[PDB]
Amino acid sequence: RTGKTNVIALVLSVDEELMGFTSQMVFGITEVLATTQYHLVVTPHTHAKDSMVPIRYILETGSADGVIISKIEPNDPRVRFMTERKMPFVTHGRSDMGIEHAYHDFDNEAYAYEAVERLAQCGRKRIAIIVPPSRFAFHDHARKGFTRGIRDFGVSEFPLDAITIETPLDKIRDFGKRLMQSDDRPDGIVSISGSSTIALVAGFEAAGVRIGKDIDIVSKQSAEFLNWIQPQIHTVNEDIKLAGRELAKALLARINGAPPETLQSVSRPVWSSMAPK
Amino acid sequence: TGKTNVIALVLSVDEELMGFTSQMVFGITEVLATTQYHLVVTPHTHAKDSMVPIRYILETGSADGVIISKIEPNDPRVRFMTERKMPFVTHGRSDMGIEHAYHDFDNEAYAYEAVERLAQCGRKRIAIIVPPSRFAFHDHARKGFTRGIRDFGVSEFPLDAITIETPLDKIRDFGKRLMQSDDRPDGIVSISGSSTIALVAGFEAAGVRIGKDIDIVSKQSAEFLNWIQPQIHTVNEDIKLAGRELAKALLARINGAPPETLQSVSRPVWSSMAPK
Repeated sequence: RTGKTNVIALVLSVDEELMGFTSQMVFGITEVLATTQYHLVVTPHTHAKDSMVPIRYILETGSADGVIISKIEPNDPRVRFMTERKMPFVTHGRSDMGIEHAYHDFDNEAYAYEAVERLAQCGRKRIAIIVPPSRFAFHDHARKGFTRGIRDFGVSEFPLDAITIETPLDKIRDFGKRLMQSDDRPDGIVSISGSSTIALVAGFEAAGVRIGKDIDIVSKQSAEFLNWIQPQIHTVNEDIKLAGRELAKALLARINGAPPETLQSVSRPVWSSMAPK
Repeated sequence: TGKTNVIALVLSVDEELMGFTSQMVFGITEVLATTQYHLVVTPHTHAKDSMVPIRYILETGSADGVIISKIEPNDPRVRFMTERKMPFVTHGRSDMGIEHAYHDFDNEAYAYEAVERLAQCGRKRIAIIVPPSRFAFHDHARKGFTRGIRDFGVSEFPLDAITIETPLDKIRDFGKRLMQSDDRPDGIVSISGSSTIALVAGFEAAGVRIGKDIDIVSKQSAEFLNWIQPQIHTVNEDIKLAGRELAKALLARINGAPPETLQSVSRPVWSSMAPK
């Protein structure tokens, strides 16, 4: 098929986090598409090994006019493939491979940097971070921002490797409890996932630790939920709704031939108003 | 007409915070993955444009089958699509003499078993937070709760000020003022994981300790409530399974299977993270 399909393909890994609020992203897209003739098709894949499968399928069948992808690697084969094959696309996240494409992303570097600052201002001295799998680009951003922050704000890092934000929550909780039972424990935590934080706090409290007294937490969240039962968590909002709208706008313009360099945006960390000041 | 190989999932943008909607979506697509059908997600904003996507799909013939939710007992969409011979499945159940494919959660049994659990906890004055009265699962929950109050020898603490669709900040505000009264319930049945979160916030802001001064039973569409609040009595509604069942039924319906054979109701299961 080669004709105008009026289809936007949203490609999503089924492997998502608990508190991803994915549908808010979806509705951001469709809200924008509603003033157009485009339909949103949701196209899943299960894991890393079949990441390229839906991309190849879309281009083999020509079933979409544009593609939305996420979980971007710095050298992402999907970006490369769709660029070569002239398929309009937008990424939720950013690549680093010499390819100018439409994108929208959250500034995880600035978040991690400002997270350390916030913890330092709380008087905390030994800071740990829970990062994504190292293969995704926003791991590096977070890691980069965190590392700068440790140095710029005169504190030290409490080393941590046992878990990532994709570690199952039950095992995150188990880890968080054992951590606070040790004599060598951090007094500050930076989390790159609202889901992981939930599990961590659970493990912490199970160890007797009081959030905001014995340890402080800074966490991202893709919707406002962390402060309801845990008001002492320092929360940063990532606007997943806005992301969806921006992804749709950029892709529509790209389909209509706008230059990729003009279709790029990065949203900054904002402290949740329910977060302690 | 023609075969579109499209399934249209029609969703109200107006969803709850902890709906975990995408888990439902992935349930659908997991089933469709062994078929040639594509899933189109078709939103509408509110009640006033509920029929809009339904009419548009049938006007354009843009789908082979439709999935809808937020079912009323006398639902105009079910009526419309039945007459117009559009294959469809509901997430929820109608009550208008129309046999159609459906999958639903047994909200009546949940509310009933919720009251029982609270009574066994020694609680004597029980309040419930229900959805807007226009949706069918309101009536189910209301029915189960009412039977439960009578069968398990307790009384209802009246509540009308809020629903599960009331904004969370105002639920919190309400929950705080409630536990600050002198007339307060000692048990709560919630039909929404989202509302529970807000409620507990308001309760704790009033000094009340969950599990001592009051017990809560809540639905949740994913396992999340017990992580920071282990004392909430939690019932899992499997939204993932729901998605799979909706897709299976619709595929069979499209291929001409009788509606009466394409109906299922999932029962309440107590979350294993819930207190025993």
